[PDB]
Amino acid sequence: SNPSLVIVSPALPGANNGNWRTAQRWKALLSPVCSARVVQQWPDADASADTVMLALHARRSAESIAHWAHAHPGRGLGVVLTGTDLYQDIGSDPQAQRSLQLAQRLVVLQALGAEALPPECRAKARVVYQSTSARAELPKSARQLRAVMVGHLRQVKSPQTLFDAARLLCGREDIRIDHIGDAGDAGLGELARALASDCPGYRWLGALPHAQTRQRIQRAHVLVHTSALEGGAHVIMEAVRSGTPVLASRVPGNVGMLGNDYAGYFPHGDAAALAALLEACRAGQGAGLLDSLRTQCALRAPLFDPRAEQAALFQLLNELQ
Ligand SMILES: CC(=O)N[C@H]1[C@@H](OP(=O)(O)OP(=O)(O)OC[C@H]2O[C@@H](n3ccc(=O)[nH]c3=O)[C@H](O)[C@@H]2O)O[C@H](CO)[C@H](O)[C@@H]1O
Repeated sequence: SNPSLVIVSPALPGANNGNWRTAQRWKALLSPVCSARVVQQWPDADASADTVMLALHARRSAESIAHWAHAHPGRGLGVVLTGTDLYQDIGSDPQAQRSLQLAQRLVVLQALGAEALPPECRAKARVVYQSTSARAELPKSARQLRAVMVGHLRQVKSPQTLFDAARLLCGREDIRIDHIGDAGDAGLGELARALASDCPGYRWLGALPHAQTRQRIQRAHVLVHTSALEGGAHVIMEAVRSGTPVLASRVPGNVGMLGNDYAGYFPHGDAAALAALLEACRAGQGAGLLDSLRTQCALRAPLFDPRAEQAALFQLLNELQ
C-alpha cells in the first residue's frame, strides 16, 4: 500500500502566499505515488492513517512536529525550512531547535540552505528547489523601464529599500515601479501610500490574485526583490520562468535561487545600489544589463521545472517510508 502523506502548512486554507502554494503544489506532485492531504495542525480526526509528515516552518509548525515525533519516534518526519526558522529562529528559539533534532530529514529550498544549519543537522538535510510553470518570454518596449516587486508587506521583505530607491528615482518619468502585496505589518502600507502620492512612477497595487500577479511579472522588464532573508522565494522563480530578469538583495536565500555568479545583486538595504542597477537597466534599453541578466536567468530556469521538484520529492518520500 502507498504511503499516506500529511503536509502541515501554517497558512490559512486558500491563502495566496508561499506556504500555501508550496503545500498545494507538493500535494499535486506527490499524488501519483501517495494519498496526500494538507492541514494546519496535526493530529486531527484522520491522523491514525497518516504514515509520513512533511511540516513547513520549524517554529510555526513546532507543536505538530513534536506531536508526530512522540507518536512515531524515529520515523516518517520531514521538517521544511521555509525562511525565518532557518535564517532567524533556529539561532536561539527552543521550538525550532527541537524540530531540527526530531526530524528524520530536513528540507531546504535552495543549494545554500544547509550552510545555515548546525553541522550535526547537515547529514539529514535535503535540497528541494521549488518549481513553477513557465510563461512565454514577451518582447518588451525600450520606451520606459517597468519594474515590479511582489510580496505581502512585512519587515522581512525589507520594502523600505524599494520605497527609498523609488524616492531616489522620484523625478525619472522613464522608470516605473509597481509593488504588489497586502498591507500586513503595522504602517508599511501607509509608507507605500504616501510614496505613491508623491512619486507617480511608484504604484502600490495592494494584494492581487496570483493569475494577475504572474501576468504582471511576465509583462515587467525586471523583478526587484529586496528581502532580508528568504527560504527560496516563489516570486524569483516566477520571474525567471517568465524570462523576466531579477534585481535581488545579496542574502543567501536569493543567492541560492539566482546563482553565485549572478550580475544582478545589490547589498541588503542599499537603496542607492538598487537605484543604480535600475538606472543601468534603463540606460541599456534601445550589451545592456537587462540582456546580460536575461542570459544568466535563462541558465537558472531549468532548476524550477516541476518534474525536477517531483523527482526530488519522490526520493525524499522513499527515504521517509
Ligand atoms: C522566507 C520568506 O520570507 N518567505 C518564504 C515563504 O514565502 P512568502 O509568502 O514570503 O514568499 P514567496 O515569494 O515565496 O510566495 C508568495 C506567493 O504569493 C504570490 N503573491 C503574493 C502577493 C500578492 O499580492 N499576490 C500573489 O500572487 C506570489 O506570486 C507567490 O506565488 O515561504 C516560501 C515557502 O513556502 C519560501 O520559502 C519563501 O522564501
